[PDB]
Amino acid sequence: VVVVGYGTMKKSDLTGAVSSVGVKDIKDSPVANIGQAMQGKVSGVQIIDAGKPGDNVTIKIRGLGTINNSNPLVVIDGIPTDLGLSSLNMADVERVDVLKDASATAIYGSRGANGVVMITSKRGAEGAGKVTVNANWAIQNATKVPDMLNAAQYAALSNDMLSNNDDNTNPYWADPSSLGKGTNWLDEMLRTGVKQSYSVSYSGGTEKAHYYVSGGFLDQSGIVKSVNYRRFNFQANSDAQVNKWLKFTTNLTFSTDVKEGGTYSIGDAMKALPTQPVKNDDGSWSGPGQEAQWYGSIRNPIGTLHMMTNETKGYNFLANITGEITFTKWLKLKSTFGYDAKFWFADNFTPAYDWKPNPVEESSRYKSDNKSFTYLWDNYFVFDHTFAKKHRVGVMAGSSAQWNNYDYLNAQKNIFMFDNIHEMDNGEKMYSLGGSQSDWALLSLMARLNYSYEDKYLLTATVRRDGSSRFGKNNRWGTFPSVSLAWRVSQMNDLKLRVGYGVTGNQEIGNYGFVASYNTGVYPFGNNNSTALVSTTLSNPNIHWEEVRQANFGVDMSLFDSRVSLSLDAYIKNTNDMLVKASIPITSGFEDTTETFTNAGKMRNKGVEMTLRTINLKGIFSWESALTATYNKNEILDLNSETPMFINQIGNSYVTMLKAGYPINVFYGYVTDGLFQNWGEVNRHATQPGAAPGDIRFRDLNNDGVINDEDRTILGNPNPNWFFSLSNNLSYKGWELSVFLQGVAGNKIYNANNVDNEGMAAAYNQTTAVLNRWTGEGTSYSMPRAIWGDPNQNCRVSDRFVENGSYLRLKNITLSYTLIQLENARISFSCENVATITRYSGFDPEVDVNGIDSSRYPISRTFSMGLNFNF
Amino acid sequence: VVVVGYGTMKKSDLTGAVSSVGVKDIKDSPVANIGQAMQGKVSGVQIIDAGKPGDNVTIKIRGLGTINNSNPLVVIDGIPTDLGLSSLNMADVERVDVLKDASATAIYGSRGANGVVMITSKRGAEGAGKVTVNANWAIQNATKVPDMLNAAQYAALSNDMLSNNDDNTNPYWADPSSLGKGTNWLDEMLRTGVKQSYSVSYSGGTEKAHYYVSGGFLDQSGIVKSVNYRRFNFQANSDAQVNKWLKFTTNLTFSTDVKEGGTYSIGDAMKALPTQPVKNDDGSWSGPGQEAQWYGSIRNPIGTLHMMTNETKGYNFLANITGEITFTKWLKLKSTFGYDAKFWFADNFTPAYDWKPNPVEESSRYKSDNKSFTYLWDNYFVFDHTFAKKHRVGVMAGSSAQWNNYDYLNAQKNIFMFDNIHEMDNGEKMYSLGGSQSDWALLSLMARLNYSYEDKYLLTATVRRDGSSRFGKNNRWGTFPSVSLAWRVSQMNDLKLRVGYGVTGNQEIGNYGFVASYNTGVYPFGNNNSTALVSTTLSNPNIHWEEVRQANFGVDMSLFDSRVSLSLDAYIKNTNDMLVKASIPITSGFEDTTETFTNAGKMRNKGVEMTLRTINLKGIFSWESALTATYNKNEILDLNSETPMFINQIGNSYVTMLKAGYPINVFYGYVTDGLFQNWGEVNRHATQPGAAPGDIRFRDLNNDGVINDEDRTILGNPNPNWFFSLSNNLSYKGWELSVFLQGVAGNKIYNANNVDNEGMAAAYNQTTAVLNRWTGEGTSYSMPRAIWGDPNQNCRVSDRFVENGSYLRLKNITLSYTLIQLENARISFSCENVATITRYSGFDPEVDVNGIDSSRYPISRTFSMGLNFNF
Repeated sequence: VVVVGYGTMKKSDLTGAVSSVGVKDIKDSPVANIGQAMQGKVSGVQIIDAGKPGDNVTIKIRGLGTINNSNPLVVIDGIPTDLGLSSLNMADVERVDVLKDASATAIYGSRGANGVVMITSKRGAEGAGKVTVNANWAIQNATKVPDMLNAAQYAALSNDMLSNNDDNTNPYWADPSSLGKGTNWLDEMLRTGVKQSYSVSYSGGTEKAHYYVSGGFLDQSGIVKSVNYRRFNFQANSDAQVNKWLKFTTNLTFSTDVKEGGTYSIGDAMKALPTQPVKNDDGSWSGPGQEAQWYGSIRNPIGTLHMMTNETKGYNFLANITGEITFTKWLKLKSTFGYDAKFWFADNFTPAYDWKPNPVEESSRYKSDNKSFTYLWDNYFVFDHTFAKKHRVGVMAGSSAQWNNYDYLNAQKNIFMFDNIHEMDNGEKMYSLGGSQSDWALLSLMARLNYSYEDKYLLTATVRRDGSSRFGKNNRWGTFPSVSLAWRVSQMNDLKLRVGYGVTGNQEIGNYGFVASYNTGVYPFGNNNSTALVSTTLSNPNIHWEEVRQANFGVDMSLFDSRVSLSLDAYIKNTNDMLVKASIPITSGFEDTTETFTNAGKMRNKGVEMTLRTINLKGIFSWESALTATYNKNEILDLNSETPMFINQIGNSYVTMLKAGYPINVFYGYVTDGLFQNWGEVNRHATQPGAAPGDIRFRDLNNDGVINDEDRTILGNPNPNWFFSLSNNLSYKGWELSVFLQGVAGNKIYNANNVDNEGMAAAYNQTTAVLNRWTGEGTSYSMPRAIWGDPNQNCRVSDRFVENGSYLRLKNITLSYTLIQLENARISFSCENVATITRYSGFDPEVDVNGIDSSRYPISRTFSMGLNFNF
Repeated sequence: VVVVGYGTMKKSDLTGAVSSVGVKDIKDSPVANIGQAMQGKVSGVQIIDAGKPGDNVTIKIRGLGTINNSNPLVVIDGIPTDLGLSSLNMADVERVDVLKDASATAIYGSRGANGVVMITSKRGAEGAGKVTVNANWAIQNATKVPDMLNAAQYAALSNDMLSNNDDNTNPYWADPSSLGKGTNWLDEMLRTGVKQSYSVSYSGGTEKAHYYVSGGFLDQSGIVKSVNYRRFNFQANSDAQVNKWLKFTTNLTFSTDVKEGGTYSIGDAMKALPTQPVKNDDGSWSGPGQEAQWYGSIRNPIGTLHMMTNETKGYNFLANITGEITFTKWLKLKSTFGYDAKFWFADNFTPAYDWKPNPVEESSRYKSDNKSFTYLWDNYFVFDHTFAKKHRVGVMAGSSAQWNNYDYLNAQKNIFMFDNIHEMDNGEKMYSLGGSQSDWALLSLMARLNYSYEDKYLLTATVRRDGSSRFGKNNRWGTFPSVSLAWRVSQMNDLKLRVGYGVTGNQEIGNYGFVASYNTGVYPFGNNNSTALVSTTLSNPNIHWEEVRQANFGVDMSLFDSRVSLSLDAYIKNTNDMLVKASIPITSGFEDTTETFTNAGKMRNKGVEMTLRTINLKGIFSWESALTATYNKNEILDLNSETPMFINQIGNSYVTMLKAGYPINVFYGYVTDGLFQNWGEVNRHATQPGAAPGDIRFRDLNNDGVINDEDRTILGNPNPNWFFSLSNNLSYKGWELSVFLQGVAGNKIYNANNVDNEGMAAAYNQTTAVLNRWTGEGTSYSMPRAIWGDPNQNCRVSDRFVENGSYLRLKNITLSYTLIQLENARISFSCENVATITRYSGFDPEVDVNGIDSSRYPISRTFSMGLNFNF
């Protein structure tokens, strides 16, 4: 069975698009959190990894919905919470269910617009008690590392750059070959990480009672020099039947985590000169020389990493108590109470040290505290009866309530005298101090009806009325109806058609968005000053949710004597009342620069999803496979404006651009043609400031003869079009082998790291791609010359830094064998990210949503061995 | 059965002094916390109430042991914690056991020197499930309120005082009778409190599993105008038998509390003049006039109470997981892990207001955070076998470990502009900021042996080795052996004799007591200054625990066909290695003013305890009774000094005094003889500065003719000698009546409130006892005259302010009757502190340990009605 919110339903009776992940999938994954364990295992959901331990992945369902927060809703044991997925132990997760179509997400009303993720924990089973012990060890190494120049090559490049600009060169760098090799910062900054995990739990069952107690421990070290992560978990579940008409359920969760790490930056490491030794002759940390144009101004990364310490602690508590009263055979009442408390603490300390480029003469300590409490209370009725042995009617109706509180505080001191003893009482000079508070509330009413007719025609209807404090006084309440249909053709072995339609909403618009902002002012009287309030950012009492309408069609098929399955889904999603920039009339007394928003935007998404599974080979050898494909298309309809929006500034210009009729986050820049070879080509070409031979030539889109801002166009679409995956499973006498494939094609990636690593206009270490630069006529046709300051602006926004993002990756290969009194015993060996096929030149093709790569944490490759016991 | 630590034992097999409180006692108590519910119910334990909601009572076992922290040790479900008793729900407490003699407290070693309190929670029972619902409502009112003068009487007193000192009087107070009555501050400051409590729980049982889930809510309002207290509780217990040789136990506890209250003071209320109206004609708060000698300088208490707000929140988490492995039939292994986390938060805010005596022109906010985490891990073996069907041997041995961490932080800001919006971001001026950290650890080894011989001779031996980080490097480890004997004469129906002897220790000496303190200094060089450290309070690497030796004798009897019981206990307790002030030689480079301590003090305590129970009447009427008596004597042997120690300064002099050969905290002051009647008596009496007719005459202890400091002696002993109580219970056809008596006699109380309320030397409101003062020759013989400034120092430390502390109180009278499908239903009516018989003149005879009363929270009288359901 599957969970669809406020109840359970069979898979065969589902009238919407519901996808589930079983225990058999998440059983030997070497990943830490559950988020990385379901990447590519489900259709219609895109998951992007992060890499840093303790972080969470990014989940997007059926493409981007708005230009605002579009993250889905996470529900844990019926409690909608904001807890991160990295804080949940994977060893005690039963199954994960994802709701995509509006026919199933309408039950949540004002929150189920971007999809709902359901997580269910394990429970005890009837019979004798069981004890399960698990362990795992792993090592991690970086996948791909860019190649940088050595001391001699950098010296030659610097000499060429300074000679081309008619500037004095380094007196002792006239013989680059004598310098040698130098120091590699990337090799010293990276190491091999070690990950170990342990878990133990026991469970039992009885016809009237059940119990389950778990607990685990995890320790992980990052691939960089100083990052650590620890996590402790504990969970207890219970279920008792007090009498015939009473029943109780209890779920408790507790977890802690500790995060460490120094001050580091990948960009600074990639820009550190290879001619500088790590340490001086006396052991002190080195630094750049006095001449900025010869040594740069990059502070030593290793010193900052090994001298600065950052720490963070967190504590999380989750509770859930559920009751149930049985009045008659066909009537039940259910009550549920939820609790959730979180705490955060931060601690930073920067010792005072005389750094060569910029010394630090003031040691400081930073601390911060955080709290948050969330409550829930749900009450609803359950009805189920059969009429004339054919008609089945199921009606559920009730209410819900939820509110939250938040607070924080931070401070800082200085001096501290001795570095070893740096408690808060040691310092004397206070630096900063502040805090605030926020809260919100929500109320709702729900009603759902289910109908069946001879197992040949199913009809479901749902209506929900929601009211939140985030909305204005004029749009406090709203209604989100829904309806779906499903019938079977059989009553080619089976066939089923599903049609649905519903309306949902999104309320992630922040808090206190209907209140203007005032700044304190004074008005001089004859001899006294009186404080006055000046209004700014006028109130908007018409702010409400964002409307989303969706239509879905589904087909279910079974072929070859119920051996293979097929699933086809086509959806059209429309977004209305999107928040966009508003227009402020001059007669209103305010200026247009005020940041006021209104519900006027629109967006449209559509695509097709596919799923196919085959189980062909049987007998001694068992072979299974699963093919998943997904297509999506994005389009922006209106933005309530006549001018495009420019965001995501890189360098001194904006990269992305938003315009009606085009996909989101599309690039916008110049187009490169070639390289100048002589003055004759420059003279007869269109005018261009700072033109010289060996520079990049830009095309003239408009026939005006002048290269200017108007010569820009769309470069590429960061949103991919095709998502695909493939899995295989073999089994023969205990031995089993699993191979998983995953890849994404149809997107472009903007490499922002190459802006400074290929510009050759500053004292930054370059990559190996600058060796074949333009040093004369006919020497090269793609790589320009080296010049200090870049008068021609060869590093501007153009198609030079745009690369294909399509890739195919071998995700996981796992081989395990099944073996004092014991019941079960298995040993597993697995690997992650064994190989990758792509044309991208960088750390990893996996980038963020808008396709911009700028000093991201590298993705590692993991080799692990497992172990599993069972008493 | 009873719990004695790391196991259980039958009551009949106990070889030491162990007392227990059953469920039948704590079943209808209207008190909030468990501490107030066991006052006088147990012999050898003294409990003093507090009165303020959310506070904890003071517990002392068999008299004071040291001049330092002598509070006992609290153990909850085998976890030694510092959690207050007010944070525990009384509805789910099974029984409370107290260990007194050293023969039973030696198992805890370095912590069981002042007694151990054991608290056990309820657990599920085999059979069908049960549901229990409880409710209670109550009201509270002050018991006794002192009587103060009115406007006319105060005006007359002020006129007399100013005329006797030859000073100008109030021009418009020449006719006191025209003033009227005035305002009573005590009547306005006090109200009637309301207390309500609810609880609900369910439990079940199975031959292999058990469970128990509880939860409650409590709200209480104090008798003063603005004090509130709320508490939420939740607890879940489980016990499962996975297989034949495995077993697990789990206990979880969670609780929160919120405390409020303004700025108030009983002393200021009792000193406010009755001629000042509460508010002015325009509604603003009133205040004292410009003339200090006519109106005083007492700020308005009502305004401070209603304008200043203080808030405090707390969160507590307690966990306990226990395992057990059975190797053979006569061998078992047990493991236990304990967790404990606490959080505190504070919030204060004082609005700026122009108070008449001292205006406040700066509004400030104060915040504070607290954390504390404690861990435990115990592992020990259990052996039990029978030899030759007669000899029974039980051996237990193992280890233990425990450590703790602590941290805190606080800050403050000012201005805040608007009072309504006072978030931390509003303020601009930082005021203060600080924090610190502390920790400790402990390790131990344990071993206990039990022997039996034909149920006629029992021998028990126990040895424990402890090591803590609080001790010096020279006394890291120690040993605490023990031994006891017991045999039965029968093998007058039964007879049993118990003899025991053991050595325990106390380690409540603080943290980092072996580390000297340094202060930063500078030393001027030729042109620069270098920081230097100056040593102070030299290190003491010889600091260790405090040794206590105790011998106990016990007799158990049964008379009249096992109808009545009797218990006699005699104990002698000696204290060694007590921490006292040390002597610093001049050659050591330090002064005598340094606060250094060493183990040199001694103390001795002894007494007799009695217990008697009768169940005489049977049949339709059931009558039961219990008589408890206790005698104790205290004595101080040595203090490693030749001069008495003076502490507890009141006014401008010290009251208490410590000296060898005398009890602790004994008073020390002058002795009053009478009142001067004429100048002839003054002239022929011993010299006395500021002598005048109508003043108090002090006796001359030494025949020197001069009244000076040497004319002081011991006034009284605050430590009582006799503790007694009596209880009765009736039952007839559901109806039951219970009457409980309790009283303490043999102690003196020093009334520090009368120092300012009877001195008549300042602008303070006086009590009604000043009406019959000395206004002429022969007018009075006890009450002196009224004079401004008190030249004779009539309010000095003497026997004038010493009153008898003996009292007898009617504690509780409870009447309850035993009555839709239901199983049980009862309605209960109860009262608390119905009447009190005493000669003390004050709020209540219940005072602190040293017998000093100074502006304490009044003790209220409670009337309550109960209700109990059972499904």
